[PDB]
Amino acid sequence: AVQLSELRDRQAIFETLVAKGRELLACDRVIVYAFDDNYVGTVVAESVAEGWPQARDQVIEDPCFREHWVEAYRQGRIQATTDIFKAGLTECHLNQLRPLKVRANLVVPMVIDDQLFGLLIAHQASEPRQWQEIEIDQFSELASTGSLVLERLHFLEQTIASLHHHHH
Ligand SMILES: *[C@H](c1[nH]c(/C=C2\NC(=O)C(CC)=C2C)c(C)c1CCC(=O)O)c1[nH]c(C[C@H]2NC(=O)C(C)=C2[C@@H](*)C)c(C)c1CCC(=O)O
Repeated sequence: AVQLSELRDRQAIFETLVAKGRELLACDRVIVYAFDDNYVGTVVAESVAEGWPQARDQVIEDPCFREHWVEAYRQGRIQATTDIFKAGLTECHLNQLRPLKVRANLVVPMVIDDQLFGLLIAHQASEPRQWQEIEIDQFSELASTGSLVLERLHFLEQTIASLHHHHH
């Protein structure tokens, strides 16, 4: 992004993704997990039910992405875990999730111009949860559609700047 209210319409889109995301799933938390150039994630938007810890504006350094999964998620990999305490996750992984009281999560990728911008992640905090096919599909389409909008909004801004500059 080149700013100048690009970041404005972006945040509005992130907020829509998390709001409609948690509404859809009726889960406890939905966040937008954005990467930097080193693929360190930051929660830039969060919808969370009352009584649960807010994960908003939190920097979480997880190396597994840059080391293993960046390309996979770029290809549209989805990860649905019914119970995080029975998925063979290590303690270091769990310690990131416990303060957020996570019991089950659904991870779908946000791909913008063939780059893994980030992840749309949903949390169930009260108890385990088997995510249904219809839920996974709609949730993935929510993430990818939002990403496509961001993608085409950016090219639109670049086209507008280009056309105005070269105008006779
Ligand atoms: C890979 C991995 N990390 C995450 C991170 C998150 N889950 C969430 O719910 C949230 C929002 C709070 C985040 C962020 C996920 C979902 C995955 C799975 C990717 C996939 O399988 O598609 C991962 N990270 C770790 C942490 C551990 N490994 C380390 O080297 C160090 C250091 C750690 C402690 C910080 C682990 C164990 C995994 C899974 C193993 C792997 O696939 O690499």
